[PDB]
Amino acid sequence: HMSLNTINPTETKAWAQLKEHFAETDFDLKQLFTEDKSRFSEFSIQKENLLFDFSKNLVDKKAFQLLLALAEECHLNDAIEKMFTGDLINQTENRAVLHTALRNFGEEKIVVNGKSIDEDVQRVLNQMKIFSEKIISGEHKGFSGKEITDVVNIGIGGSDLGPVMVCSALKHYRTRLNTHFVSNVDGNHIAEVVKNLNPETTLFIIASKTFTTQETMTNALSAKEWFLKAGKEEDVAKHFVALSTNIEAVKNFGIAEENIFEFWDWVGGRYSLWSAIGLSIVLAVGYDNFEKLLRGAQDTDKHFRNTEFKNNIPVLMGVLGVWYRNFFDASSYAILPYSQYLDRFAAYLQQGDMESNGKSVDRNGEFVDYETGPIIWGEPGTNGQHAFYQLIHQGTELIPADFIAYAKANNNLSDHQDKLMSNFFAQTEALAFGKTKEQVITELKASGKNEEEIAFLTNFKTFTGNTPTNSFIFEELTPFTLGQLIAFYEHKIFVQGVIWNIFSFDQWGVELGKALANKILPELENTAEITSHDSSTNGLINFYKKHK
Ligand SMILES: O=P(O)(O)OC[C@H]1O[C@H](O)[C@H](O)[C@@H](O)[C@@H]1O
Repeated sequence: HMSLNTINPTETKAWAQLKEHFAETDFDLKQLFTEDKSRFSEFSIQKENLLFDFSKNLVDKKAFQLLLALAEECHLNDAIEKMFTGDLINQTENRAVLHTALRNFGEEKIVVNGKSIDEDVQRVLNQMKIFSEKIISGEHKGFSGKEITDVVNIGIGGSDLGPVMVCSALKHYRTRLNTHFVSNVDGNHIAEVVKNLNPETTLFIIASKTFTTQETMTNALSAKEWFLKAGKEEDVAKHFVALSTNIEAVKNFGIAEENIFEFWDWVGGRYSLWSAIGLSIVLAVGYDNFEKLLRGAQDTDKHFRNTEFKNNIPVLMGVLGVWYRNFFDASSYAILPYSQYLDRFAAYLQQGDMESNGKSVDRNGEFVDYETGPIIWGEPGTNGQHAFYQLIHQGTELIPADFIAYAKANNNLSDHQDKLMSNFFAQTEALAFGKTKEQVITELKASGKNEEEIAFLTNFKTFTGNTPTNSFIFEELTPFTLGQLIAFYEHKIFVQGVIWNIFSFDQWGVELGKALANKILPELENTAEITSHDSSTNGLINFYKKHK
């Protein structure tokens, strides 16, 4: 069952010479730079208002061209077109993978089961546009005749993370509407969210692709019950909308068909904010800004699709991460956005990347014996510098990172941006080159320490450097540039998926937790000593019954 080609990466001629080049070459950033005054010019891409500098990576020309060779030898070009043109590359679920079509604005006709999809895509977009104008303008009144003031999106993972992150990121572009985000099945979540809300002016969005997810549906029914303390059941259709592929199950909720915002099974959850799932974003910043978001993604789309690999930003991002993950044995990749607007960006890439490539079986049905998806993590700068950058600078862990920044602040205050930016430049410079023993002894003598102090202290103040980083400079955080930046990583994950020879678009690994939880749920509701599992699950459960 093959669509995408199934070339095992550890078998290519490129992987061989990469294994050989790594084995016989020290990659010392300070060296690579001292040897070559043009290193930055050679190892960066300046696409219009965007600088992607990959020169602080642990690569020389040879490793660089060999990693390009590997993507070519894994037939990456073939894979790109299979995705964009709608081949059923999600083979285990027999699905196409067409989040790119969600933002192509009808410039391409993609056919799925003999059906052009762009009519469908633009219909829902225009549907989100007309709906949202009526909420924002205040033409769409709640049941007592008041304007909606508050929008509560309800969903989990793919139905939560993207709307959260984007709305958080584009807070400068906000409408009048307040947005709120219920996700956890923990009832304290919706309880705290609605606590100061008014059901006369609150609009609920039930985002669930399947519309069967336990967390979402429980939150939906709590939102309904909460709403029904003030409203009538015939009023549900005025305050509840749904974003799903499951129009039948939605309609049973009391949500009107007209307010079902459809998307499709070739839109993965973690790639869905571009679709109907983006509606909370539509209401949060208006549709014009949402189109600007989809346009930024399409520009990355076009760039990834047509640009030769040496100049292809997501391809470089992808092959560089394979380098660190499989050759430098690095288990993690840090995501360090120097902007408080990107406070939920690392969290979003956690699902997009790790749920996509957290696999250990190849497209052939075979267990892999090489590492696949890494651990994605981070916090914004400069905040991270005061949490975990100590470990990056001086721990035992090799942690490659992406440092993401903007030349311009949407809110420019005194010297804030230049100070922010001064850290952005310094931390990748410090991570790359460190500070040597002689550099340390010099600062210590100048500090007036006696040789005994100097002796004891030198190693604790040394930085061996040699942490690799990518640096992104966009000009300004807008919907467009955010659309670019998200789609860069989307295509990073695709690239790495193609090379690693896995399926980036299924998620069979969630099923066992779901099943075991369905067995335990009724067990917690009765009053019996539970003995049906292992001794730990038995103990945890019975302890909970005595203290619930
Ligand atoms: O959108 P839903 O159908 O409610 O699914 C929400 C999430 O749950 C799934 O089990 C997976 O964890 C994600 O791929 C998905 O985004």
